[PDB]
Amino acid sequence: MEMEKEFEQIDKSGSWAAIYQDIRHEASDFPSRVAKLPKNKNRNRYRDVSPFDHSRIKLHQEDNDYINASLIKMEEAQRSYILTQGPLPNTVGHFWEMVWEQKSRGVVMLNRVMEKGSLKCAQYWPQKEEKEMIFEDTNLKLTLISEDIKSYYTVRQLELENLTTQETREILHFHYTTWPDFGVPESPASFLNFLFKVRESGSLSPEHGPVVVHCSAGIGRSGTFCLADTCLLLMDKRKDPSSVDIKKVLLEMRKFRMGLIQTADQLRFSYLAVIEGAKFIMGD
Ligand SMILES: CC(C)C(=O)N1CCC(Cc2ccccc2)CC1
Repeated sequence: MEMEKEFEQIDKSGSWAAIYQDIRHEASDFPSRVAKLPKNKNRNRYRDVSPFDHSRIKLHQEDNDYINASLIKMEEAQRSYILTQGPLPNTVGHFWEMVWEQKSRGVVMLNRVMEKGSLKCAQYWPQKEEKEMIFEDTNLKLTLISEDIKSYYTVRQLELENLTTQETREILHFHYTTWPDFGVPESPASFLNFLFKVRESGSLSPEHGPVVVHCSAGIGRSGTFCLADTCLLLMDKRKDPSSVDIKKVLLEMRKFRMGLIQTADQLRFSYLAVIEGAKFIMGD
């Protein structure tokens, strides 16, 4: 059923909470035993948000391979994403180890470091060119190369150096800075513009490792970003765009990480973004 008509029928009937609860009830349940080991308690931001064992990203080291991060692999769309929590004071070195080992080109950040007067993630990148960061636990160096500040987002060029081999790579940091402290944006126009900028960079393309996407827990805003991207790509690839079922795509992505899309308002915003996005992917 054309999703724009499904949209107006849920709005007129006011049934967003009922649709959202049906997704919660049908969602996959897989074990997360590595996440719950006592040695990993200070590697998790939230006790109720864990990566499944089958899809978790492993760090390349014998001591402790654990990070709160999942590989979302979308077979028909031919896109992969890593979804992760905002880094903690003791996991900033793990975070950059993962970017290095997975060959990622881009990091997508959808939160501010402080929101609602509390810290939502560590200051994990350098703010000044001449003040680089060294992560001694994982043997990496990170330098700010340039910064472009726009009204709705900031793009940064970073240099990551593996101090063991003296190899360097360029990482692009895409920082969406205007998601409101409460609720969802009124219009999806700036979020879609932002997604279009990440795509244009090459960060989502198969010649690179998967993009790393985070917010505070790495399930809500992060879920909205990957769901909108995958839905718009499937509308481009298929003979009948109207066959793309956003609820079925979200349940497929929930096989790989729990809890993606945290509220009925986030679900409605995802529909809104895909609908308005479709009006240009179909030729405009
Ligand atoms: C100049 C033009 C090409 C442009 O900037 N956009 C972005 C916003 C909109 C929807 C959209 C579609 C796919 C991925 C992200 C956003 C239409 C295309």
